[PDB]
This record gives sequence, structure tokens and C-alpha cells, in this order.
Amino acid sequence: DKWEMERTDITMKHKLGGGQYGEVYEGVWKKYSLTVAVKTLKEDTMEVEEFLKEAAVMKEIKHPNLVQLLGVCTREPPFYIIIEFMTYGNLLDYLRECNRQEVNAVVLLYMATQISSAMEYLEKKNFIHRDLAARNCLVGENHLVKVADFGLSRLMTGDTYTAHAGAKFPIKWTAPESLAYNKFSIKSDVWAFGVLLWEIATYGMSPYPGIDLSQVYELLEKDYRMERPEGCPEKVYELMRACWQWNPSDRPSFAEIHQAFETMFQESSI
Ligand SMILES: CO[C@@H](C(=O)N1Cc2[nH]nc(NC(=O)c3ccc(N4CCN(C)CC4)cc3)c2C1)c1ccccc1
Ligand SMILES: [Mg+2]
Repeated sequence: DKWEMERTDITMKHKLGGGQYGEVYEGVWKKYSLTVAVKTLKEDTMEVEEFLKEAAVMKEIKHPNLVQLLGVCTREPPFYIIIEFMTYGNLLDYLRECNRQEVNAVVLLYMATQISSAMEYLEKKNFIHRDLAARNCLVGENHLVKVADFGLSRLMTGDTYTAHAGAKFPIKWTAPESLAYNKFSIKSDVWAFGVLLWEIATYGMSPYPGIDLSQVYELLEKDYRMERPEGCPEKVYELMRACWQWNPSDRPSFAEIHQAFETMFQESSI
């Protein structure tokens, strides 16, 4: 299989942290002199399946704004997934820590255009991500941003995907249909994308500030939504709101979303 490679090609450099099933390393693909990220699996989990699912999905997608699979080591432990190295780490900490004169209003629009471009691509190929959030996007030089963490991504056969009994999702990014019935779709990615914009507009605040996790769903039912963040352009808030429409099919498509950010990003560039 074309993605498989020899464990011995890679040397570990440093632990990176941030892992779910195992440590995530900064390593070096020696023959190419290339720094890479290496996601490893703790031999002692039965989460082998999910770990391998992430890898399977990354073989099937490719886009400038989706973190890129480089190869795998999966003929025996410890399992490795090898991925392009993004030097600045997660988008959430990147927003909290940045210099806002640099990461300014035009950069915010640039970040959203990047993500929506990726998500438009996924939409087109009938994929869903299911974990879109600042914490799962990755940052490179000059505010390059890529969607990452594809463990939960799926190719749908229809327009809907239903998670299995017992699955739990992060309350404040998850569409109501998904919280209530475990139904996911391109449109539930659109909801999370909306929450992701709010994260960008606030430079990484936690959403629904001070609101008890237990009461968020019920609030959504009664049409409570987050208010416009300070400094957030009116058109951007309209889109955020469109993303949070109760009915999935009232939410804009990512092509429409990308189109609107593309426009706004260009006008701001004069
Ligand atoms: C859990 O999987 C990883 C994953 O797949 N990955 C694939 C992939 N590619 N590049 C990565 N970079 C880092 O992990 C990283 C972390 C901290 C880092 N610094 C810390 C703070 N400083 C400001 C700069 C140096 C610099 C780079 C990752 C993680 C993941 C982690 C976070 C978000 C999305 C995915
Ligand atoms: Mg994650």
C-alpha cells in the first residue's frame, strides 16, 4: 500500500503534547531532511480502530488547507501516522497569544476564507468533519491555517451520518440535531464553523461564557444564540447567525460561505 513506510526512516525529536490515543511527536523524516508530526498509538488501547480510521480518511482528501498526510507505519506496533509539521500549533492558543496589530481584522477574514475553502472542498466530496473548532485547526507561517484532527471525519453515503449509541460531543460546538439525535451532516459542520468564527472574532474566548453546559441545548431550542462579539463586522455576524439556524437546511452551504469570505477578504485588501 503506497502510504506505508519504514519506521526507521523517522527519528523522534520532541514530544508535542495534545494527543488523544498516544503521544504526538515532532520528528524528522531523515532522507528528506523534513520535520514532520508523528501521531502514535499507545500499544495498550483498544482504540486501534479509531486511530486507523483517521489514517484511512487522510488518504482520501487533499487540499492546501487540510493538514496533509505524509505516510503511515501500520504493519505492527507502535502505530504511526505521519503528517506535515505546522510550526505554530493550535489555532485557539494562537489567537489567545498573538499580537493583534499583526493578527488584525484583515487576518481574521483571511483565516475564515482558508477554513471555508477547506470545508467547501469537503462538502463537494460529500465528507463531514464533525470536530471543527479552533482547538482542532493548526497554524503555519503567515497566518496559514489548516483544518486538522480527522479522526471523526467520514465519507457519507447519503446526506446524513448518525453516530452510534453512547457517543458524546462537545456541547458548545455541536448542532442541536446532533446533540439531540446524533445526526450529522454537512450542515452540522456549518453550525460548528459558525462557532469557530465566534472563536476567531473573540481571539479564542470560550463560547457561551459562564453558561452551564447542561442548559445550552435548551437555550438553543428557545433561539438563544451568542451575541455579536466586540469589533465583529456586521456581515460576519450575519453569517455566524445563518450558520446557527435551527433547521439544518436553512444554514448556508460552505460554497456560499467561502464565496462571501472571499469577497470580504478582497475588499478589505484595499
Ligand atoms: C491531536 O492531533 C494533533 C495532530 O494531528 N497534529 C498534526 C500536526 N502537524 N503539526 C502539528 N503541530 C503541533 O503539534 C505543534 C504543537 C505545539 C507547537 N508549539 C507549541 C507552542 N508554540 C506556540 C509553538 C510550538 C508547535 C506545533 C501537529 C499536531 C493535533 C493537535 C492540535 C490540533 C489539531 C491536531
Ligand atoms: Mg483534538
